[PDB]
Amino acid sequence: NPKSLTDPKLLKNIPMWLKSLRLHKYSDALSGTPWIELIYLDDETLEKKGVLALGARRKLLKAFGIVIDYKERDLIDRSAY
RNA sequence: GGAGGCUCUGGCAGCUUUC
Repeated sequence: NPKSLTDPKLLKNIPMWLKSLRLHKYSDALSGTPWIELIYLDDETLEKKGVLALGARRKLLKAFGIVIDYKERDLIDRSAY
């Protein structure tokens, strides 16, 4: 879902970004922190913070991996930051 | 086959009571 996941407006709004994934369940906890630093969180940190669901950690890990890949590629519009 | 329930493994998932 790179069309909406890579969208800078969605990335700028962590809540909407989570709503796009459909895991808003963690949006109440993950929100409040930018995806730029959030992508730097490890699975153990995410587990310690919350989102115990391993599946959610796996999907979120893959999504964050793709986001990190896009961030490394730099194909994201500077509008994101 | 129909229906209800529970675990997250995050879905046309598994287990299970029942007709």
